[PDB]
Amino acid sequence: KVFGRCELAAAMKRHGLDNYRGYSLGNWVCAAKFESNFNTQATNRNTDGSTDYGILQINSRWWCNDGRTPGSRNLCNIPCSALLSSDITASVNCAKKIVSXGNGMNAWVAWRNRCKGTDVQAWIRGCRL
Ligand SMILES: O=C1C(Br)=CC(=C(c2cc(Br)c(O)c(Br)c2)c2ccccc2S(=O)(=O)O)C=C1Br
Ligand SMILES: O=C1C(Br)=CC(=C(c2cc(Br)c(O)c(Br)c2)c2ccccc2S(=O)(=O)O)C=C1Br
Ligand SMILES: [Cl-]
Repeated sequence: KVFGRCELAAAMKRHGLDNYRGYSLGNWVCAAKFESNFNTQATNRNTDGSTDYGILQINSRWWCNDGRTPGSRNLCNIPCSALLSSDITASVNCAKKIVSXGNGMNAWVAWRNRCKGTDVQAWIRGCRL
């Protein structure tokens, strides 16, 4: 599923992400925009044999189990395929564990580069939340 901006903001709010770990809702929307372009089925392979899965591009070496990644730790205790669902619940629950570890939201390289240091509130502005 490809979400719209405010559509996703509302879904993330419903799952308690506003100010989770101190990160305002716009941070999470911005992260999804630049990690996956709001696409719940996004997948991207990496040189280390891992793959990043879903709306928040959750990695299969540390966080989810995809059965094919050397060194898998499965710290979210979730199969990676569940992170490709149209409903964001499993991805949000794993993201809450990631942000509590991957040194806050720096675990999301696209957020680090393309969101951090900008006025991320613009990502929720004008949404009926
Ligand atoms: O249940 C839904 C569904 Br279905 C779609 C959308 C939207 C939308 C708009 C475009 Br344009 C787009 O390309 C996509 Br995908 C979705 C949308 C609609 C009105 C205002 C803002 C948005 S937006 O801020 O969410 O974009 C909102 C909800 Br709620
Ligand atoms: O399937 C949809 C689609 Br598509 C759009 C919308 C909404 C919406 C629509 C427009 Br237009 C807009 O500019 C904005 Br912002 C939000 C909406 C979202 C959350 C709360 C209230 C509305 S409400 O405004 O519809 O009451 C709800 C459903 Br369900
Ligand atoms: Cl702006």
